[PDB]
Amino acid sequence: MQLTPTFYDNSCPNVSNIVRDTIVNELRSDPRIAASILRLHFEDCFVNGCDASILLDNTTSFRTEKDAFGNANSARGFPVIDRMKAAVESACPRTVSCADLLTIAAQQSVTLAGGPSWRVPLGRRDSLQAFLDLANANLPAPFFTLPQLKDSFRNVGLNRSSDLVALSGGHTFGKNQCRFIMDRLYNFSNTGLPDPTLNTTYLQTLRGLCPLNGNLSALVDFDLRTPTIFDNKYYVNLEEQKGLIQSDQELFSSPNATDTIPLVRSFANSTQTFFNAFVEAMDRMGNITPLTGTQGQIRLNCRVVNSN
Ligand code: HEM
Ligand SMILES: O=C(NO)c1ccccc1
Ligand SMILES: [Ca+2]
Ligand SMILES: [Ca+2]
Repeated sequence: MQLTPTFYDNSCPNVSNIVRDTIVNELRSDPRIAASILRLHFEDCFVNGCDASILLDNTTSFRTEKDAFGNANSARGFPVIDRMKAAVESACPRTVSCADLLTIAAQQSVTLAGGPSWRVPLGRRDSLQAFLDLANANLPAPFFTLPQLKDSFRNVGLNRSSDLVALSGGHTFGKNQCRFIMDRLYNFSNTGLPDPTLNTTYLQTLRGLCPLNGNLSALVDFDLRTPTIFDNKYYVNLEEQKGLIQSDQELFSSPNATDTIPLVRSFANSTQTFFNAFVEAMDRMGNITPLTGTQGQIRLNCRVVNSN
């Protein structure tokens, strides 16, 4: 069955607004919630498709993807998802899936943060289990080379250059832990020297935030220009060698960036072009092997599988 943005138009016409209201309220106390939620959707989609598998807690028949490298002590916003689900279950009992709810949340988070607005295709259902081993192998790492980032995306069906470059724009807001850039700052690639593609003046600033013996969990803004605004500032930074993580700067400085550089240049000088590409990439990502029809279920509680 094909996903459609009109899926809940009759069964729960107000799910969108309920989701938005929840985020709007949380934003007051947590300015970063919008970035965390968009990332939860991405982490979900890349492991067995967008089926809300990342939301499941540990059970005795399978381990949680929340423990996966990249997710453990990194992913967040779960109790917020719990709140959205409860509000929606009240208005529309057993109607909206966690997988679809997380998809709308990601979209509203982008819009609320100043990004484009669009109706995401819906109709996805929830998985009956989590896949930790798959997560540990399918999620791209910050130390990946351009070709490795490409293999990683092609692996789940996103075999276009615009997919990698456009979705990477998700790093236009949010934070990153010092621990993930330490090598770029003090000993890159076992050379005892910092990454040569890192702006030297910016390297000073970064070394100040992430001292060699400091707190590895200290957070740093992904986008030094507009840290919380969803815009194309992320691509401008790359052009100045100010991409925060290796996988970031590689889109512009890697010797394999022949096909990505033109897209960086383009997105950096046109918000409309970037937003179009982002919406198109997002919908494509939201379409990775989804459960539909009778497959999977509609979780009452996103943290656990329905007993029946
Ligand atoms: C190209 C491969 C990618 C790599 C290697 C990667 C790596 C990372 C890393 C290292 C962090 C920080 C983790 C932490 O400090 O706890 C992170 C955070 C984040 N990523 Fe990515 N990422 C990738 C793709 C994406 C995509 C496609 C999106 C989705 C649009 C995305 C959205 C985000 C957001 C918004 C955050 C910050 C979340 C928060 O502040 O809570 N990432 N990513
Ligand atoms: O966000 C990640 N993958 O999408 C990630 C983050 C840190 C380490 C490994 C992977
Ligand atoms: Ca999943
Ligand atoms: Ca920004």
